[PDB]
Amino acid sequence: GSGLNIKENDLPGIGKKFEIETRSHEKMTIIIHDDGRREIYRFNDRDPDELLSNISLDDSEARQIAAILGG
Amino acid sequence: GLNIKENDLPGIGKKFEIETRSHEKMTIIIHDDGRREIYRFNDRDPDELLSNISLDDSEARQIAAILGG
Repeated sequence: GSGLNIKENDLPGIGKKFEIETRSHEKMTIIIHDDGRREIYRFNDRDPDELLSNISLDDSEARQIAAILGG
Repeated sequence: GLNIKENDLPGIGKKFEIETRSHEKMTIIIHDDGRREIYRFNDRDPDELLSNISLDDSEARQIAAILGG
């Protein structure tokens, strides 16, 4: 329902996957690869089968975007 | 490479336009009241919005924690 929901899954030997549902009921998946790569996926609010957008960031880029996003 | 342009929106907040090394583009608006709005655009078409998301201050900080480790 409401509130922020974050589901974390280990991808053995690969990295970590975070599935996020926001208070606005929007959905995003973040994959953090062991090598540093971050992948963000944005899906249709009501259709998990439809990818709206995706972006790949290296570790340094993800950190800089994080700095902007957070505080 | 990575390019970031920061502008003030007077009386509203701040705007960051970001171009990545993968040549993907995003705009982040940070409102004074704490709202974050994120806009994703077509790499070659600035007038086509791919996706957008609204986060409160709490959410933005949590997601930032995940992204930046």
